[PDB]
Amino acid sequence: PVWKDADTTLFCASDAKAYETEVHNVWATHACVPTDPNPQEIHLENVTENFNMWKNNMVEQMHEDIISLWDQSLQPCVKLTGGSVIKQACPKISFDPIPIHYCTPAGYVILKCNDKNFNGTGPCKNVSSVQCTHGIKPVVSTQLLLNGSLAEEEIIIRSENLTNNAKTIIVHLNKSVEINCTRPSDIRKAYCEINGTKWNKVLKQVTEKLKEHFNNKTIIFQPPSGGDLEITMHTFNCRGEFFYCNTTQLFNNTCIGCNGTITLPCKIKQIINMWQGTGQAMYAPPIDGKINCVSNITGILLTRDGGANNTSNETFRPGGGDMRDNWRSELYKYKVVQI
Ligand SMILES: CCCNC(=O)N1CCC[C@H](C(=O)Nc2ccc(Cl)c(F)c2)C1
Ligand SMILES: *[C@@H]1O[C@H](CO)[C@@H](O)[C@H](O)[C@H]1NC(C)=O
Ligand SMILES: *[C@@H]1O[C@H](CO)[C@@H](O)[C@H](O)[C@H]1NC(C)=O
Ligand SMILES: *[C@@H]1O[C@H](CO)[C@@H](O)[C@H](O)[C@H]1NC(C)=O
Ligand SMILES: *[C@@H]1O[C@H](CO)[C@@H](O)[C@H](O)[C@H]1NC(C)=O
Ligand SMILES: *[C@@H]1O[C@H](CO)[C@@H](O)[C@H](O)[C@H]1NC(C)=O
Ligand SMILES: *[C@@H]1O[C@H](CO)[C@@H](O)[C@H](O)[C@H]1NC(C)=O
Ligand SMILES: *[C@@H]1O[C@H](CO)[C@@H](O)[C@H](O)[C@H]1NC(C)=O
Ligand SMILES: *[C@@H]1O[C@H](CO)[C@@H](O)[C@H](O)[C@H]1NC(C)=O
Ligand SMILES: *[C@@H]1O[C@H](CO)[C@@H](O)[C@H](O)[C@H]1NC(C)=O
Ligand SMILES: *[C@@H]1O[C@H](CO)[C@@H](O)[C@H](O)[C@H]1NC(C)=O
Repeated sequence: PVWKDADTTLFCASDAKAYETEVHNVWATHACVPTDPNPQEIHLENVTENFNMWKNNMVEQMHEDIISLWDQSLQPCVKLTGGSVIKQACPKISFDPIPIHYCTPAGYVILKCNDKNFNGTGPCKNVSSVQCTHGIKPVVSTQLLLNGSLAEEEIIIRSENLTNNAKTIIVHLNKSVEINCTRPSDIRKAYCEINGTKWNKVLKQVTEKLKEHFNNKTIIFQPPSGGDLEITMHTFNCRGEFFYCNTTQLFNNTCIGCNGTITLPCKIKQIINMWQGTGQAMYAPPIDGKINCVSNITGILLTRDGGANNTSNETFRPGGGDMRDNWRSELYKYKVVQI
C-alpha cells in the first residue's frame, strides 16, 4: 500500500520571526507554519525512483508563492498595469529572503534523490522520503543564481533537452564564488567585486563540462544579444534596491592580468520591468549611505546560440528571466507522491 506520482497543494514552513518587519518574515509569519520541530528523512532500502525536474508541480506552486510575496511586500511609487496607472505610497522596506520549506498534506510524501551526480531527469538509486523540503531561499535573479545550494561532487549541467537551443541550461556549481556588491556613500552608480582567479577557474571547469556534453566542441562565452536590461544585465535585489550589473567581464574568453579582482559596473534602477510579466514599476531613490550585499554565486543560467550545427563552435550567453528556473535549481531533487 505504497505510492504513485501525484500533484497536491503543498503548504510552507519557516523560522520566520514574528517580531520582524522584514517582508519575507512578515509573509511567512502569516502564510506559513513553523519549521518541523523533528524532521525525519527515511531511506528506502533497495528502491529506484525516476524524477523529472522540468515537469514538477512544486515549481509552479513555489512560483506563485513568490509572486504573492512580492505583491504583498514591495510598494512601488507608481505601478503601470495595462491601460491604467495606480499610484500610492512608496516607503523603503526591509528585504532579505529567508529559507522556505515546502510540505505535503496527509496521505502524501516528498521523495528526495540523494545520488550525488543526479542531473535532474531519470532514475535515482539512493532515494529517501521526507515530509518537507529543506529551507529554500526565494532569490530572484538573472544570469547568476545566488545564495543557493551546491552540487556535491562534480559540476552538473541540467537541461530538459541539450540538443534544443531554446531550452534553458542550469549550471549547478560545486564551488561557491563570492560576488560582493556595494553602492558607496550619481547615487545610483554601484559596483560588484568578484575574485578573478577563482571565477576563471570555475568558468574553465564549466567549459570542460560543456565540452563533455557537446562532443568536444569549442565552447565560447558571449554576452546577451540585446533585449531588455533585466536579461542583458545580471539583475538582483539587495536590501530593497534593484541592481543591474554588467557581466561582460565575466563572459569573455581571453582568461578562459586576469588573476586580479574583477569589478563589474552596476546601476541601481528605480524603474523596472517586473519579472511578474505584469509591466512597469517605479520605486523611490535608494537609501542613503552604504548599500552592500555579499552573495554566493552557486549557479549559472545559460542560453545557447542556434544555427551553429555546421560549425566547430557552440556559443553560450547568460540568460534567465522566467523565475521558475531559479526555483527549479533547488527543487530538482524533490517530488510529490501519493501514499
Ligand atoms: C526567458 C524569460 C524572459 N524574461 C522576461 O521577458 N521578463 C520581462 C521583463 C524583465 C523581467 C525580469 O527579469 N525582471 C526582474 C526584476 C527584478 C529582479 Cl531582482 C530580477 F532579477 C528580474 C522578465
Ligand atoms: C545515499 O544518500 C545518503 C544520504 O544523503 C548518503 O549517506 C550517501 O550519499 C548514500 N548512502 C548510501 C549507503 O548509498
Ligand atoms: C556561501 O557558501 C559557503 C560554502 O561554500 C557557505 O558556508 C555559506 O553559508 C554560503 N553563504 C550563504 C549566504 O549561503
Ligand atoms: C568540481 O567539479 C569538477 C568537475 O566538474 C572537478 O574537476 C573538481 O575537482 C570539483 N571540485 C571540487 C572541490 O569538488
Ligand atoms: C541525464 O541522464 C539521462 C540518461 O540517464 C539523459 O537523458 C540526460 O541527457 C542526462 N543529462 C545530461 C546533462 O547528460
Ligand atoms: C530536442 O530538441 C530537438 C530540436 O529542438 C528535437 O528535434 C528533439 O526531438 C528533442 N529531443 C527530445 C528528447 O525531446
Ligand atoms: C566587499 O567590498 C567592500 C568594498 O569593495 C569591502 O569594504 C568589504 O569588506 C567587502 N566584503 C567582503 C566580505 O569581502
Ligand atoms: C582568490 O582566491 C584565491 C584562492 O584560490 C585566494 O588565495 C585569493 O586571495 C583570492 N583573490 C582575491 C582578490 O580575492
Ligand atoms: C573528448 O575528448 C576526450 C579526450 O580529450 C576523449 O577521450 C573523448 O572520447 C571525447 N569525447 C567526445 C564526446 O568527443
Ligand atoms: C557592458 O560593458 C561593455 C564594456 O565593458 C559595453 O560594451 C556594453 O555595452 C555593456 N552592456 C550594456 C548592456 O550596456
Ligand atoms: C545572500 O545571503 C547573504 C547572507 O544571508 C545576504 O547578505 C545577501 O544579501 C544575499 N544575497 C541576495 C542577492 O539576496
